[PDB]
Amino acid sequence: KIQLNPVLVSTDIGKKNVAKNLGEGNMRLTGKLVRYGDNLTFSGVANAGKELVIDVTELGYYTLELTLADNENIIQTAVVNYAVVPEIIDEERPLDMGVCVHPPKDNDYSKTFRLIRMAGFTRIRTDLAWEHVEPAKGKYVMPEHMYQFVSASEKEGIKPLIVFGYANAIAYPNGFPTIPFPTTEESRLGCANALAYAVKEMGNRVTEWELWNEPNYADPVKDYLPLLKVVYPTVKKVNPDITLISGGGSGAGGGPGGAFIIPVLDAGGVDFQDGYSIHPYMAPNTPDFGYAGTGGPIPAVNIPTVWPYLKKISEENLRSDKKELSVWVTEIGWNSTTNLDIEQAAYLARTYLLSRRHYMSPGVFWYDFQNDGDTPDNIEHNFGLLRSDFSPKPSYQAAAVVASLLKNYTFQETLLDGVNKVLAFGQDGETTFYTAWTTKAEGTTIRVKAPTDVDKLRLIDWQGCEMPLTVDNGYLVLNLSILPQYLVVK
Repeated sequence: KIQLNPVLVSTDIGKKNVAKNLGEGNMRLTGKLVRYGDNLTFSGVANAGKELVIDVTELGYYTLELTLADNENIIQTAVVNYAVVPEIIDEERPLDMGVCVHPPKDNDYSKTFRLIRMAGFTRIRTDLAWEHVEPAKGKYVMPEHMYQFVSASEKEGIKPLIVFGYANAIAYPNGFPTIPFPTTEESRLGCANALAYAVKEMGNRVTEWELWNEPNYADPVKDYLPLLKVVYPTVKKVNPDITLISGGGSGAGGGPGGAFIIPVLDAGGVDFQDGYSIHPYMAPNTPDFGYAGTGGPIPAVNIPTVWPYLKKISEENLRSDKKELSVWVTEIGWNSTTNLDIEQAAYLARTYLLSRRHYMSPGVFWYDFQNDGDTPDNIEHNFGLLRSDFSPKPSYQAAAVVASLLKNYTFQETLLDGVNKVLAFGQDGETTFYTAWTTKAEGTTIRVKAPTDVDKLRLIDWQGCEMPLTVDNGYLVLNLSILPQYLVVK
């Protein structure tokens, strides 16, 4: 047998314990780590019973080719991926990077959250069923998976966000006459007190609570706002410090044109939330240009249009106490069924780079962390950063690298816009890095005038791999791809 390391991700360069030889006698286990793009290869050998360790001198997303053999008789082979990612300091992780996390299949929360940590995320989103919290009318319980999620988040320094909902027909069988959403006075009260119990129990271990996941069936004004008017005061009395989040990514296209919030504001409902959420899926299109929507306040549904548009709405339609409603991007993602793996990676990095550029949301949550299954032509089984066997996809590498560069730097300047992008980010007025990419699939070359001195610049690609600079008479010659590259200062 060939025993793979359960963790196929490792921070920094160095010795990587990828696998173990479980053979006998003269069976040698050879391993090759081959980097994406340029095929930088690292080799190692392990005899029967020994650990296979390979010296990795550069960062990258690697293909791991394993071969067990006696002399010239190939007994067993294996192929997986291995992500050698940059190490990120705890306090320097992006506070706006989140990821949607379903329960692990192997029930190993520490392993999954170690993998979430090395991707650079500081937030996670997961479900909580009303059904599971209130199994009978008026009687409450906190499910085991909730304690597992929250404690595992605290060990890795992650703020969990919890989406509460789905219909509890067992407790309140008369509560859902028209739709799977509480429309009776009794069931609204039951929902409010059920969430209020959950908020009390967790306290400030969970400061972000999202009311219902994608209530498209529920009308904003006639169905949702009545429920919200009971839930908001019931929950905030129990814990004033939380952010109660409405919408649940409901409305046309998941709400990027304001399909949930605008009806609620026009009906005088602004005070009954601390914020709302959107699910602005643009797949399979780029986050740069997105798609032409039917909801007509905005030219196209993309990050550069949607982010400033919803910022304006929140700025111009304040609460009674003049607090601004926060906008939470509780799901956004692309899948490997309708995009290439490398497109998914490129669009992940571009989402967070463009999100920070037009900074407005305190939490942009990638859907989702792990592939929900193995079926290639099922889109819902291919949104992951990891595969079902915990093997990292290229999007994992892109997340770790983009997290390590972004940190909590604020947007400085647009050097170039349109088909090609060159953007500057930084700290307290000084630029710390530049990012550059092209929307053109085939790639392009551009010449950017050296904004800092050449000896004060390092060029990093999407992967963490360092490249030399090409200087043509005071201009940096950049070979742009869909995958962003980065020019770091000092």
